[PDB]
Amino acid sequence: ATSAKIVMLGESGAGKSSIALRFTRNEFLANQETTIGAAFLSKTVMIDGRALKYEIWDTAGLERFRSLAPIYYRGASGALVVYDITNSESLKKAQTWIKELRANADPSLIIVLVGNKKDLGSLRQVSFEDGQRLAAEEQLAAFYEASAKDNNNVEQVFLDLAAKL
Ligand SMILES: Nc1nc2c(ncn2[C@@H]2O[C@H](COP(=O)(O)OP(=O)(O)O)[C@@H](O)[C@H]2O)c(=O)[nH]1
Ligand SMILES: [Mg+2]
Repeated sequence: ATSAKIVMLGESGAGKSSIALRFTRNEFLANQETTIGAAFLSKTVMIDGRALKYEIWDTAGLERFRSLAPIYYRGASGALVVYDITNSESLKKAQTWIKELRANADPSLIIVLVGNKKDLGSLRQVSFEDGQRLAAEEQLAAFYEASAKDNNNVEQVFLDLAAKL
């Protein structure tokens, strides 16, 4: 297996931990304390060419302080910037995380935007096009809407990354 460090980013409550845990363990946990999610998760996948070990880094709740350590970002091949489609403020802050990620990691980083909790259709505050516009303005690698809870569109986010690595 060749390894790629992939970092989760985005506002508290967006679903970072739940996306990482859905992809790696095919589980979903409700109302978990922000500081208790595993900081480091992994899954090895057979892509075209090769076995790829995703080394997924999660925040351990430290984004509550609105900053993350240089070290978190350093050596990432990829980044998932997660917002909550039910929370317009979370999409505004996604753009802040994209600028921090660009300040701290390689210019070659693959950056993906993910609008999570699409299962909460009644509470939606931002449109698909809101997220697509941000991905266009910031020239990101990809944009998806997903549900960590229903396991809708999570696997695809990570497999599409492989390609670009
Ligand atoms: N309905 C729904 N709730 C979600 C989804 N993903 C996460 N959640 C919930 O949203 C809250 C925050 O999730 P968490 O993964 O801890 O977010 P983080 O702070 O970004 O790591 C938790 O209560 C989760 O159970 C989802 O896709 N849909
Ligand atoms: Mg978390």
